[PDB]
Amino acid sequence: VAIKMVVVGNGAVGKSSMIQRYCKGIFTKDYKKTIGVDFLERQIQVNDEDVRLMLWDTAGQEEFDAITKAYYRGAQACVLVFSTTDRESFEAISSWREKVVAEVGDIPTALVQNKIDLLDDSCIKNEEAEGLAKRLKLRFYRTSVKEDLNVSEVFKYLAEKHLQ
Ligand SMILES: Nc1nc2c(ncn2[C@@H]2O[C@H](COP(=O)(O)OP(=O)(O)O)[C@@H](O)[C@H]2O)c(=O)[nH]1
Ligand SMILES: [Mg+2]
Repeated sequence: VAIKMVVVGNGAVGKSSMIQRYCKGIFTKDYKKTIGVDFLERQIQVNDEDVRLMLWDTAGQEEFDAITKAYYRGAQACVLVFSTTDRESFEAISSWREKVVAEVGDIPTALVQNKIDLLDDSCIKNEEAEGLAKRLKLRFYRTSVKEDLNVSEVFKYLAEKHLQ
């Protein structure tokens, strides 16, 4: 069981960091993270199935309005990411959802609030984040890529939803 997954959202929310954390077990201090290939990979056991997850990176092209059709094509699951400290990233989420739906239709999707380790400087109230999850009817995670909190859980959930 091989699965292509996309991770989308505004720039600097921590998308590349999330993929690096899940597939390599690392977190670096750089202001911007880079992946040198189309996707990183992790092989896991899910309900007696050997599953191979392939997580595709946007290559920073969201800041230049230039994400290609090839990025989205074939996707079987999706992570929508916004940042705790970035008001604009939260407001953009429903539009990112439409971009994916337009390309591949309905696929298992999770909503993610990253950088929860910086909660004292939060630009989004809990009720606001929950209100969005309810409206889009999506599983919602409070995540810290930095502290490795609720990263692995997201991809496991999505893998299980693909199989059932
Ligand atoms: N404090 C904190 N910083 C993070 C977290 N995740 C990513 N970052 C940082 O946010 C910046 C942007 O990360 P990046 O992966 O390049 O975001 P992307 O543009 O969405 O791919 C980098 O400096 C990361 O180290 C987190 O959970 N907490
Ligand atoms: Mg990136």
